[PDB]
Amino acid sequence: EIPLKYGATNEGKRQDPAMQKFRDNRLGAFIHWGLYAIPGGEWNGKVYGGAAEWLKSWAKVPADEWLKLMDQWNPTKFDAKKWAKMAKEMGTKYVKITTKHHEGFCLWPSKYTKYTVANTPYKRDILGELVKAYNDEGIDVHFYFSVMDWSNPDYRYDIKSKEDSIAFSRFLEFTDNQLKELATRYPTVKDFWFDGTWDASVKKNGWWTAHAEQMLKELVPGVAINSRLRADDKGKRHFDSNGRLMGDYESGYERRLPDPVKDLKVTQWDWEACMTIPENQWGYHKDWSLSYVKTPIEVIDRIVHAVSMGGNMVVNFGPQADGDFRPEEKAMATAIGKWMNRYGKAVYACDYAGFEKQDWGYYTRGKNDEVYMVVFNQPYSERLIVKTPKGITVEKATLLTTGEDITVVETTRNEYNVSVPKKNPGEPYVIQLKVRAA
Ligand SMILES: COc1ccc([C@@H]2N[C@@H](C)[C@@H](O)[C@H]2O)cc1
Repeated sequence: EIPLKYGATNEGKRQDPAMQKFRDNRLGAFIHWGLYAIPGGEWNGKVYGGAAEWLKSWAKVPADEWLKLMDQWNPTKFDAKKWAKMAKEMGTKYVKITTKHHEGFCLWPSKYTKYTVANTPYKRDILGELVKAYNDEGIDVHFYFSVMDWSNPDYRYDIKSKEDSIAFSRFLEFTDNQLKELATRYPTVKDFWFDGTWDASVKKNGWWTAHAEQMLKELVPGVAINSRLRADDKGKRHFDSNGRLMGDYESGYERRLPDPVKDLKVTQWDWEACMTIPENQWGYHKDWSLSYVKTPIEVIDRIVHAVSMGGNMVVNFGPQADGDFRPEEKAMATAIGKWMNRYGKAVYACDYAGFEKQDWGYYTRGKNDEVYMVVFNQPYSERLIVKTPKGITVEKATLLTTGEDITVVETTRNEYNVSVPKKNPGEPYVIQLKVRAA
């Protein structure tokens, strides 16, 4: 048992109302919007296949020159109420917003740097307007923040000297000032999601990560903080050197979700996956033909998969420079919202059901012991196998959308065949089980 000043703070899941709301939300959207939306992955006639929000790096653009993009920041089609409506229709319960990405351009009028929205033709506090607009739709708002900041010369990747070390303290101070500003200007914020905390400079200053979490929790009651912020005394990140989760929930599973058979350990803590629609574009990139683009059913599968394992899923959007959304993204949000509007009773406020995974899809459990079968792979057998845990029996099955009764047959001791519906629903669909325990 290694002793640590800056390791894990929670032991187990938070059960306060604010974390319960975080959890019960389940479905969110991510907004990556920044100066990178203007060049859209293209610099001086070259289209880069890398993530558009890292274009500064790929095209080796100097900061002075990258930040001059502020002169072009004027999203005349931007309308916060329209964004909030789109989110509401999609069925999202929260939105995570890049307040500042690695480039260091702030979407709120920070007084601690001139690289902000206030110094652009558009002038307006984009972040403030989104906060209000989402909140008026009853949508929670979470703040992405990049500690790594390519706009501030005090930033260091490592500390190799007194001069580094001095510069970096000033950088941490600046960072604290920005975070305080965010927390006080936008007091309805429910979460800070840190990024760009993997450099040796940050790993060598875990104390700062614990301080940042504490400071923010003091300023914003109930706020959630992600694991990626956090490094312990030994520089170990996400989980401390005793294997205990730091922050309030695990943030990962960006490429791959936990395996539904081998990774059941995740059910023991809150966690949240965030995904891109293309393979790896978060900011707006003009050419989506460069990588595979997920269809709505692929995305819905991922959303349900996360909830079936006690996790939230967040779907990313990279708005256009003009302040509108590209057609693929509007289509995606609409598809998802139609599906959520028929089947969201099996997503919202649901969790791990404790049933052995089957090939036809996923189980989720409702707040009142409902067990939902979410079918993504329709068996030619027309039989959906359900293997119950010891002492559990299935008393009824019902098609969620129509209420029709669905036949359940016991095949052996802890096992049933739940028939598919009389008419193929033609999309992923839900059957609700009434189950009874000894
Ligand atoms: C493997 O290196 C990285 C570094 C930064 C990222 C950033 N985290 C995502 C959520 C976006 O903000 C992306 O640019 C992704 C991968």
